[PDB]
Amino acid sequence: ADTIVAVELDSYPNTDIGDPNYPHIGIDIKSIRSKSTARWNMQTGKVGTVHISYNSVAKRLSAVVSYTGSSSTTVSYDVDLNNVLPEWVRVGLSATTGLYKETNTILSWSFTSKLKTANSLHFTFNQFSQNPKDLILQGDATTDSDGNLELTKVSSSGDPQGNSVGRALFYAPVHIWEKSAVVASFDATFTFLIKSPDRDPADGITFFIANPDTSIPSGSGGRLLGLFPDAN
Amino acid sequence: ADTIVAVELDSYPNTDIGDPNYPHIGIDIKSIRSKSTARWNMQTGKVGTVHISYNSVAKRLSAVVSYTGSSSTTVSYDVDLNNVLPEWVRVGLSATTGLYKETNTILSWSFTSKLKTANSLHFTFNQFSQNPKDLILQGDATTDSDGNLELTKVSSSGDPQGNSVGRALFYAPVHIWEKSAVVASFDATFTFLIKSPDRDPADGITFFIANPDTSIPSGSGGRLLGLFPDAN
Amino acid sequence: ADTIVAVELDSYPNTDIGDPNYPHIGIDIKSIRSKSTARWNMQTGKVGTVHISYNSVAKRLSAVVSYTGSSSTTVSYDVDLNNVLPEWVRVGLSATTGLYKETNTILSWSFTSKLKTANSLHFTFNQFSQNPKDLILQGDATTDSDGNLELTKVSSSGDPQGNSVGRALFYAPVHIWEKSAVVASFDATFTFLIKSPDRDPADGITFFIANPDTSIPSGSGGRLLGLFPDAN
Amino acid sequence: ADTIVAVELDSYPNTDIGDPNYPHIGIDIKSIRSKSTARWNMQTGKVGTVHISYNSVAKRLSAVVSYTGSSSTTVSYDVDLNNVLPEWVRVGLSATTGLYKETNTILSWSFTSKLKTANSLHFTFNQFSQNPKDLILQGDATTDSDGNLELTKVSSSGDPQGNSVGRALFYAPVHIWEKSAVVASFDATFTFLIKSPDRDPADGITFFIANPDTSIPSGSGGRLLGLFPDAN
Ligand SMILES: [Ca+2]
Ligand SMILES: [Ca+2]
Ligand SMILES: [Ca+2]
Ligand SMILES: [Ca+2]
Ligand SMILES: [Mn+2]
Ligand SMILES: [Mn+2]
Ligand SMILES: [Mn+2]
Ligand SMILES: [Mn+2]
Repeated sequence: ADTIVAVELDSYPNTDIGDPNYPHIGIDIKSIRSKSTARWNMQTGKVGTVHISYNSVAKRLSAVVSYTGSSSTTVSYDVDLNNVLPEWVRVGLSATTGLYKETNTILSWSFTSKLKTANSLHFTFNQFSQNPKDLILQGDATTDSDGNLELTKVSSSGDPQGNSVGRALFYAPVHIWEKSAVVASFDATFTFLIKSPDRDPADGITFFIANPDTSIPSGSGGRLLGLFPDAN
Repeated sequence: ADTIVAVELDSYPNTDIGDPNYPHIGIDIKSIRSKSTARWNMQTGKVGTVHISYNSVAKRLSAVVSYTGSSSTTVSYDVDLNNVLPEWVRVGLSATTGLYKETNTILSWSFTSKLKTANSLHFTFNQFSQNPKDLILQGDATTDSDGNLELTKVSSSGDPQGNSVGRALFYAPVHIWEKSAVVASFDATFTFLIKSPDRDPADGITFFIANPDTSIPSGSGGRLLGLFPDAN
Repeated sequence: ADTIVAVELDSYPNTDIGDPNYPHIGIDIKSIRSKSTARWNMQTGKVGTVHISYNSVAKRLSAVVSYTGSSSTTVSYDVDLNNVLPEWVRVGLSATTGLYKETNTILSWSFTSKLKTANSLHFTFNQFSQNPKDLILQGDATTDSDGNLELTKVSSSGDPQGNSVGRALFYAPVHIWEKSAVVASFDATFTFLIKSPDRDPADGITFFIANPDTSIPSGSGGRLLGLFPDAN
Repeated sequence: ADTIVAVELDSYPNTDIGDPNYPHIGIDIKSIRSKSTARWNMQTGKVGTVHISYNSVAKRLSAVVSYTGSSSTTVSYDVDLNNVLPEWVRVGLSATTGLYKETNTILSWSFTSKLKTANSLHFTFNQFSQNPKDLILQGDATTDSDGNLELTKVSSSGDPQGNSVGRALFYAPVHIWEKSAVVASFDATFTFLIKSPDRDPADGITFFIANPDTSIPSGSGGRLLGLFPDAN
């Protein structure tokens, strides 16, 4: 299958597949069952920001999610990503809706990769354009007239549709390690707007890192965040 | 055909196609016949650096080439690149050898694009890896065991071959304008090592900007720098 | 006196000192009497953005001012700033009110300087803190509880006071040229919020570059933008 | 006294003050007695590179030192620097010689600080100029005709002098935390050239972070790296 590293913002607790019993952020290493989680005071209708970082000396993947005027949620996991991921990857965003639903609106996304053997890649998208040729849009992901990326289906009136799955991948492969590297790092930031008519919105949004040829696995909708074919 | 904007470092004067009678740098707008040139005191066997910039408010494309301990050469051309190039492009490097020849060794290459509607793309390659998945290598272009990019053919003993043509394009398309942009800019830097057994090395090296689907035109070897199918 | 290069956003036309008869942006080289102006459709109560750039090869200082949903204003002036400014400078923002007045609220400010002999300096302030130790606040300039920089006096109810003058300078000197430079460039961005009770707000806001020891000249209030001791 | 966080490159083992019995790199938190060390295969006469990073979510300060063709040395220490350092700091480099000596030549230094409440500061010095107005040079630190920073005394023939102490601080204070920060990070890189006539060169080189008003403590020469007044 694919090889996935993800930071999930998991709005829907699926205790049946190992979620804790609250919305949470999680570090996912080759499984939906997060290796580390933290409770997330999800706020619908408010714009949130997520920052993710890692460097290969610290071997600590971390993420922080916050909204204006609120406490941040943090999560960290000790991991050498070179033992998990291939040396060339694609970076992406994923989101899913299920029976319950939510918008998974990305307003901005930026990413920096460094590889000192200092090789680097940086992109920053604040306005997504109507046909973004440096993104590979998969499933239901589209950009809208407001210049936002809609990971999952929303109606023209701005209402989220159920059972949607969408991903956006930066077009260029990212070099995250190599045999002569002294140190590799990456940082990602996105802002996101989750709105929902539902008391329990579902399912979540991720930033992820995959084999470059990654595509939405069959059976990966809802709780699997468009990342994993099963909940192992 | 393709649409090309290039900064050439033209080592070989081909007065028959409008070159001035000396090595020169040039700004090429949809033609090998540079819209502006400056005389270049080409130094073989020394590492040189080229910096190219443009922003859409100034509407002035410029370049500077220097070596340590030497005078720099500068060239500028007033041009609104949105009247020349499509809004999505690829950026690349090209080089050619002819009957006379030279290495067209790139040691480092970096590029930054900005589009404020602040969207950006930045890459920097200081060590080119043995299979660079974020470059599209065309013609004879390869990376070598020293972690350099060889635009044109060199033997294992490091001797340049004649009648070579090679290009390297950054894999991701670059968004250089759009209908809602307030200002777009880009900057590129490369370092290069031209060595030659010849008293008149040929042919030259370029940084270029093209339609994303660009490929080496038929008939584009030698003086045409792997950019143009003819010398119109 | 000081040596000043500025981009003015001049809201108040003072035809008596050479202003054109409308709000305008201007490039000021050692004089309030702009070397180049463009008409500015000033919009009070809307957040605007200014981008300024220059590089030493192009020798073209330019600026663009825009608001969301509106046309941008651009201005350019051909100038070699090394013939104007010393090699070490400070960068700053200035603003003034007169009998008529306006807020000169800066919400964000960023600046990048490059000097390839690639030496660089970059700062970005999105939230100004209550005591910003990397700024030299002069005259009435203060930061407020919203994390904005108030160049000129505003009451706690948010009303602009008249006859105010304030400047904010980045604490560290900036190296903009030197004897061995091949190319020097800089870019600045700020966002600003000008609100006014007045049908003709006054006086304006600038980004400026000065001798490092610059201070508000005596007699520099109002139309002189806290930059110049007179209108020569 | 001062408050110091440092990454030391400690060439001289002073087992009497807690050094391990080999050259080593170390993370120093308010004491010369490193909280974490790693053995360093110091190579004199070869240019080395050090990268240091930290972010406040991971709470892990790390460093890596390498030379071309050699193994890197890494060291990490878990620490929340906001519990150690004040919110405003200066960043600097220090080096000392003793009875035994070494050059402490810095060829390049760069630093990036981020504070997302995304405020940032970045500098990069590849060529140090003859009078660097954005550095505060303390003790014997000077820049030389090659455009390098000599932290400790070297003769015009390039021979290191003994019992030297010098530091270079970036002129502007750096904001590393504040009450509303969601995440703060920093990265530093320097390259360095340690040459010595001695079989056991002394004493070492550091990157450090201090209260902004930091100055070379009395009694801080040699093993104390110009950082600490004693070896507690
Ligand atoms: Ca879930
Ligand atoms: Ca030619
Ligand atoms: Ca005026
Ligand atoms: Ca020691
Ligand atoms: Mn989960
Ligand atoms: Mn030519
Ligand atoms: Mn004016
Ligand atoms: Mn030690």
